[PDB]
Amino acid sequence: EDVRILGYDPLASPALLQVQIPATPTSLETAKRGRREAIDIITGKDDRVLVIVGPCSIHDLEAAQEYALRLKKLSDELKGDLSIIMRAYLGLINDPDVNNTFNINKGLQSARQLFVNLTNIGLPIGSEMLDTISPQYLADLVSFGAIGARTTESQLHRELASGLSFPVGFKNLNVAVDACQAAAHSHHFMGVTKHGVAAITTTKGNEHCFVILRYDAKSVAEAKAQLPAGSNGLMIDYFRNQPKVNDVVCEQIANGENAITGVMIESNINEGKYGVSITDACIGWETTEDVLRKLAAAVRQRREVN
Amino acid sequence: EDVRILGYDPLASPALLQVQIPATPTSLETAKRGRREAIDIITGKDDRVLVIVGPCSIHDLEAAQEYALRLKKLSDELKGDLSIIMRAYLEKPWKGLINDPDVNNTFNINKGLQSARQLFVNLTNIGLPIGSEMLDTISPQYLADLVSFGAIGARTTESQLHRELASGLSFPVGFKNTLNVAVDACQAAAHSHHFMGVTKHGVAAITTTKGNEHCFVILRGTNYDAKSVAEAKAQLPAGSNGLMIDYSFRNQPKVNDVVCEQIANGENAITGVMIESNINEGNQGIKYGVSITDACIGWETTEDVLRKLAAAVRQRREVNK
Repeated sequence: EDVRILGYDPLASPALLQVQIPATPTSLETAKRGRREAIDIITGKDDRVLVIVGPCSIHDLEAAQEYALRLKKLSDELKGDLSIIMRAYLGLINDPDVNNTFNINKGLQSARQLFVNLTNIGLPIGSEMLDTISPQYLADLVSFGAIGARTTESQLHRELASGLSFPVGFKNLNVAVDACQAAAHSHHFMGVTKHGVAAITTTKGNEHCFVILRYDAKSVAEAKAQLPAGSNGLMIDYFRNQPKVNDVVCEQIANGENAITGVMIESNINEGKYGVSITDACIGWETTEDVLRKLAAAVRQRREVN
Repeated sequence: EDVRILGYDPLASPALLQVQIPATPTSLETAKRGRREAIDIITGKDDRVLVIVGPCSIHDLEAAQEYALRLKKLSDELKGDLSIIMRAYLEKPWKGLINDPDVNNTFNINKGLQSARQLFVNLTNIGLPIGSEMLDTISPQYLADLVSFGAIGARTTESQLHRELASGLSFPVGFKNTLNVAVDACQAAAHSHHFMGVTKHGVAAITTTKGNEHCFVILRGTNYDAKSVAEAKAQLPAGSNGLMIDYSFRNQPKVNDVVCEQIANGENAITGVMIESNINEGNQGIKYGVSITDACIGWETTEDVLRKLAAAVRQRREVNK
């Protein structure tokens, strides 16, 4: 045993990291607001659209900060129509520098300082949950979670989602509806606690899971058919074909389509060195701005048909 | 904020369970040798077929002991041709023996862990190697000493956490399929990874793994016919291991005839097969020796499947001469 384990390195616990990099009272309030507002949208209490938007991944804290300032300025302008959460997708925990210098403790610390800095300016954040131990380190600052399409069918991720304190999306169709259904139940599994030791976790079940379609009226009505009683609304995942997607979705929204409650957009300062993604290609700020303005107007037109 | 965590209960650490339910010397030797024989077959040092066979899941220790006794006698007679490992699957994607060993809704995971480790010790103690589906990533810390073979289910092939787990496991791991996702998993598990994981004392740490050169692809579908198998060989990169065919219920014996006809005619790329088998055939809702999850063939059909496979392997040694 352990012939293929080189070794083990000490890891600060979540509790430890929360004392070292504590959240401000503004961060904490911003994360709680972003959850309430997402929950109101995806459960239909609220008629805005939730928009998850930002960089494919984060590699640079200042770049991230600047983006976060533009988006917060825009989010102020469009808040009658759109609830906005920044994708802060973390890559950074596993290797924060590079030259393959796998300094996970420095990675958790930066990841957490990043989340605290984002939410301190009143901008709620959303993340891909990949790992099942890392959310213990960051979850107090998150308002939204996505399970990637590689892991929608993974029992561990569905258990994880069940115990999360925020809405979680699952990417496609039957696997994603079976994921939401399984996340909604109580589960019992071996998990790591705040104090960094294994224990048996019992979860309550997450009634705020929803499907992410990764777009045309015919698809969406086929998607609505499959949806059990008790469903939340659909989210649409949108490099440069994202504005075309927007147009078709915007036209459903304006014409009365109430089952589309959210969208996701990969977007950075610049399109495709400062402010450009080192993973997937994203649209740049100015195309983001116009996608969003157009979404907002369509949400307005929608209050009108209703 | 913990609003959807009802709470936490205490969990015996792996180190503690290993002291309370120690492996015997025989147990430990049987696991070692199972790895060695698997390795030799999947890497083409040995011209036997690796056969992983047994129940879809185990819910009953005594029944599994009886099956194991029958398999192990059978394995003693066919061992010039087949190398046998018993499927001892304890986690199903009822979630199985660990999560709920009383199979009601009580979730006594500490009792599960103890029954699972007692199960594995009891099987390997008679000289019969075992193999299990690795779903949870903490549970292999409890049990890995006893294991000779590991499989990653088709739902978690593309999961990064499972490819990283596989990279650190001390035994060969199969990945389920189309093929690209299984090959990419094999390739990823071959590398060194760095992740947060749980140690033997039950604390989270940063694990660094070395990479696992003994990963291979399991074809599970029809995937098993000479044309599909040639299509799989042409996807396979330079350092590839051999292919394993999953027979999965009443059709298992027809799959076996087609695979056996390939083998006996000289197909050297089929090194293993996987067979869902129990004392008695079929399944039941939540009766002795009958599966409570997927339907299995019963012992009598299994003996005959494995006798026919053994003969195809003898016949293949003939062709390669």
